[PDB]
Amino acid sequence: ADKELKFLVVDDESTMRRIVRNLLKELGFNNVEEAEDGVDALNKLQAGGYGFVISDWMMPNMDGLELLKTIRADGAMSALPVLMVTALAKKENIIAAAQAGASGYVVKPFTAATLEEKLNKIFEKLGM
Ligand code: BEF
Ligand SMILES: [Mn+2]
Repeated sequence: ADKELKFLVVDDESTMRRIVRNLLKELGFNNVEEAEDGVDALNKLQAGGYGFVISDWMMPNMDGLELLKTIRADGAMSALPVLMVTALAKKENIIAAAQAGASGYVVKPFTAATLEEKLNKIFEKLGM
């Protein structure tokens, strides 16, 4: 994918945002911004330019499922890639996110290889 693709990395824990940003950097993606919850995320998204969202689920203010649903329903960003990265591992969590339009889903804790694999699966699905 285009190494200038702009990522938004959303999680309420700075440690996990830092993991994901550093992993993206290794993969060659440096156009990366962070958000602390779904509301913060939507403010950045409204500012424009983003081409990929990686998001946690459990967050205050607006959780990641609500964030995914909002993005998918919004005519300006309905096809935005959204990779869910969450500790939630139950099949019913995975179903809810998948049905809501998740582009992919990674369970925490995850390896560097898993993130790269699941990112590439999305790129290839979307022809990026
Ligand atoms: F808080 Be996340 F869903 F890991
Ligand atoms: Mn969280």
